[PDB]
Amino acid sequence: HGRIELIIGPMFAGKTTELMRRVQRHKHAQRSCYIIKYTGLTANVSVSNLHDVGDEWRKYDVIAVDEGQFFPDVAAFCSKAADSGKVVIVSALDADYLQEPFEEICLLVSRADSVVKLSAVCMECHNRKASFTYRTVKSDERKLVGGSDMYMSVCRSCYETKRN
Amino acid sequence: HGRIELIIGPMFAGKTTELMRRVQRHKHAQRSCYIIKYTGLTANVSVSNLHDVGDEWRKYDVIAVDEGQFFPDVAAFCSKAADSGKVVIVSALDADYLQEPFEEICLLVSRADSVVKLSAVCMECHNRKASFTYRTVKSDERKLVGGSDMYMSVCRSCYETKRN
Amino acid sequence: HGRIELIIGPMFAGKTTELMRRVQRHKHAQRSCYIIKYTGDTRHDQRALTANVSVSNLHDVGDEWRKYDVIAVDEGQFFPDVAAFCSKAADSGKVVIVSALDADYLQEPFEEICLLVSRADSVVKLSAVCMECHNRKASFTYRTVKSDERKLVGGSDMYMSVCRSCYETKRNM
Amino acid sequence: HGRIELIIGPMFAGKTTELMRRVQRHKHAQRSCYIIKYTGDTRHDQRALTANVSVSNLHDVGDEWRKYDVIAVDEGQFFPDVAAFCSKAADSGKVVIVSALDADYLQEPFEEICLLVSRADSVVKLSAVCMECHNRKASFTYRTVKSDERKLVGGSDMYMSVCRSCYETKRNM
Ligand SMILES: Cc1cn([C@H]2C[C@H](O)[C@@H](CO)O2)c(=O)[nH]c1=O
Ligand SMILES: Cc1cn([C@H]2C[C@H](O)[C@@H](CO)O2)c(=O)[nH]c1=O
Ligand SMILES: Cc1cn([C@H]2C[C@H](O)[C@@H](CO)O2)c(=O)[nH]c1=O
Ligand SMILES: Cc1cn([C@H]2C[C@H](O)[C@@H](CO)O2)c(=O)[nH]c1=O
Ligand SMILES: [Zn+2]
Ligand SMILES: [Zn+2]
Ligand SMILES: [Zn+2]
Ligand SMILES: [Zn+2]
Repeated sequence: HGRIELIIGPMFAGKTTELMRRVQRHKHAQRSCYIIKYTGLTANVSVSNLHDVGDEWRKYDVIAVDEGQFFPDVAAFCSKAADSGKVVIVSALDADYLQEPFEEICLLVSRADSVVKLSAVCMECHNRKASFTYRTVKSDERKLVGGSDMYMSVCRSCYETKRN
Repeated sequence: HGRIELIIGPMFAGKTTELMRRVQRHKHAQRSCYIIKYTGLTANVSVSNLHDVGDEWRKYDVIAVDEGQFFPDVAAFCSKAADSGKVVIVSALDADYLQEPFEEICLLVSRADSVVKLSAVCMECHNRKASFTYRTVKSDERKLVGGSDMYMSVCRSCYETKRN
Repeated sequence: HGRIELIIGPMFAGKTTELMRRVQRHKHAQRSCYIIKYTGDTRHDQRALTANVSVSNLHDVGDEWRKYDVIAVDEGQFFPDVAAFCSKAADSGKVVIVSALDADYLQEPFEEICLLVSRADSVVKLSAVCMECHNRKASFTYRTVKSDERKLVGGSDMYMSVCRSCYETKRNM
Repeated sequence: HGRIELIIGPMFAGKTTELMRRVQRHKHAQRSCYIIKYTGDTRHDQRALTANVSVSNLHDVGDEWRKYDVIAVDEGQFFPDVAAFCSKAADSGKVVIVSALDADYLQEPFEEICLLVSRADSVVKLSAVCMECHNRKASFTYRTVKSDERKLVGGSDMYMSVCRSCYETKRNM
């Protein structure tokens, strides 16, 4: 019946591209896919609690959740949908800019049938796989929406070096 | 220094999306990428022999070749470029519609640092991973350019069943 | 230089075998490899093919780990300080390879292995085959004896790996 | 129902260990597993943990394979009829798992394993660690003794796995 697939890794690793790659595969076989985006055959939605999707997700074979770390109830949602027979596919950061985990994505790891962690390329040294996201601006808000001028994906030693 | 990464699998598996996912990762780290398409920071090209790229590829860190099975000299090209220090990334069909291999992509398998085979979803039964491409029109031309109205990706047993 | 590779999944998924596969690769290239096992864990021991030690926490290895290129930690969920140990060692240039359960018998995470996920360069989650229905990939471990101790050391005499629906079916009974 | 899983890569990459990891998973779910080895291949034998046989070609197994859920073929490149055997068995509903070299010591493909790639549901290529430089992933096998026999049975006494540039450097010498 149902399942949970989780795609994790730092920023700039292509997690969302991989999520969509997987959604597209299902669409070619005539499966209905519902894509849930965050904001503070097919159907799309931008939302801020998974509670706000209501029961719309039940009309679909495949449910995809992007930026899963922004949703506070994501693990319970995914479990409920997978228990109802859906293929659920989630892309999320596993770690925040302090290399500390998103507790809800932890729960997903433990509930997932598959977990892939993608890597990026180090934006500091340009020579190594990157597994970490470095926040290049001062802020102690955990959630801070932004791109390459506020964050960069780095290798282990560039992360240490830049922590000075 | 250099390497060869190969992405194989049947049609509708998202091989090209995965190739581009990888190219994008490199671009975020300021690496130059040259993309070579078939037709009968960045640069694109449509060509029919890899001979026709000349030595343009030497100006790039990363070389990507799409639809590799259409190029008759692809293995030697990839080896030459990887021996010169390039990251080479190739997407190709491993098997033709008769489940017979493309001999040049065989050579690549043996020369590659990494080989991933993606799956599609079965377009006949809609219930299983698909690893094969079934040609739905009569033709005994090996090369026959087309989409879902001429081909479908199928699972092992749907391929047998449809072979009647 | 250094890195953390994590292998997770339920019981019966071959996590230790994958660990030892990776160690052997390094050994062919003449790299020094140290395997750290948990002293309480009782289960051919492939882990006797290089330098190794049995401890109850990682503090008791002392600084012996510094003498190696590669450090492998088996049954990582048993060690209370595993994340920090791994990070210290990977910061000193070691290739650190850890096998661990990500989830306990209640599908609740081991918090220390959660930290490792976030610190790891590589994370693979292996599957088992459902030992109840025999027809599906299994991602969960089901405890088949009555005990509410979170830690309870054992094998197929006390646990089985199951698919998502077999885990539900068996919990309701 | 049936499938073909292929594990390729150079020597010292742990292909047989991965094969036996997969067999063990199936065994925990009580599935019948048969391991077919090559009679000429001399190299703890994990492959003695289920039903097994040593043959020179696959024809000599006869129909014994039909009694199993899972068939594993080790050193597939030695068998002249391996592709057809695998396809026959996978068409009868078996999970067939093959480990093999994809490339010989000259980086030239084993044609029969090429056919398997095209017939396989899953293909993984494992790497080794470069046994010359000790600093890079290795995807090639280098023969360290003089012999132009394509088939020459041996281990680290006759071969080493190497990265792309170490293979060039050593060929020029
Ligand atoms: C690493 C990190 C990223 N982000 C954001 C930046 C982007 O908008 C988004 C990454 O997709 O999440 C945070 O909010 N906090 C963090 O700690
Ligand atoms: C399976 C198969 C696909 N193709 C084509 C169809 C598409 O144009 C392309 C797949 O990208 O290759 C062939 O030319 N021959 C074949 O046997
Ligand atoms: C799933 C699970 C296993 N175990 C034990 C059984 C084994 O000895 C070890 C896993 O190999 O962990 C626990 O102690 N708690 C649990 O929740
Ligand atoms: C690379 C290579 C290995 N071998 C042998 C050595 C081993 O006995 C077996 C690989 O495990 O294959 C060959 O016979 N020819 C070759 O080209
Ligand atoms: Zn770096
Ligand atoms: Zn089908
Ligand atoms: Zn089950
Ligand atoms: Zn080397």
